[PDB]
Amino acid sequence: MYDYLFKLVLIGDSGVGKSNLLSRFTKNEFNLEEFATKTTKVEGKVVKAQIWDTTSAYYRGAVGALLIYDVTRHATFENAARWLRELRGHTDPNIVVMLIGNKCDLRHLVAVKTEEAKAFAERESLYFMETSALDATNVENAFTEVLTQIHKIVS
Ligand SMILES: Nc1nc2c(ncn2[C@@H]2O[C@H](COP(=O)(O)OP(=O)(O)O)[C@@H](O)[C@H]2O)c(=O)[nH]1
Ligand SMILES: [Mg+2]
Repeated sequence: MYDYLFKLVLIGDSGVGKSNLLSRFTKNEFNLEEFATKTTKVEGKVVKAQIWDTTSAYYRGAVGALLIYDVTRHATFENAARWLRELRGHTDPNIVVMLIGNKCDLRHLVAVKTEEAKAFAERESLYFMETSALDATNVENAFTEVLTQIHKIVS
């Protein structure tokens, strides 16, 4: 069956691409108009990720999280702070967190610049990569580095 059942959660404001980050990783499908499962071999061991996407029951058990904002809407990145506050009051301290700037294929509507976000993420000690669920930029290995950082910690 599997070796680990890693629970991940997805948080972000309305319409930053959470649902499509989930369907792009789990199903390779992107919808131009809740918990998903994938199983992958992280460092030999089979891992079955249960990936939640929108309250105690939401967070509890989560070994990992992806804080997602929308590159073209600066207000959704400002709210990464209130989100990080809610996350940390509900999960184990040593949860793997990755700041995610999605819709990075809208290169000319970027309202949140990378070094801005790389600065906040290093202050709050997060991992960070910009993604596109539309054309699958960095979707896969983002999830596989969250799940690989978690496997690092549990051994
Ligand atoms: N350009 C672009 N648009 C995206 C991307 N991901 C999601 N969207 C758009 O965001 C809208 C809804 O995103 P959704 O995943 O439902 O938002 P959620 O509420 O955060 O889950 C859809 O019309 C998508 O076209 C992306 O990677 N690139
Ligand atoms: Mg959603």
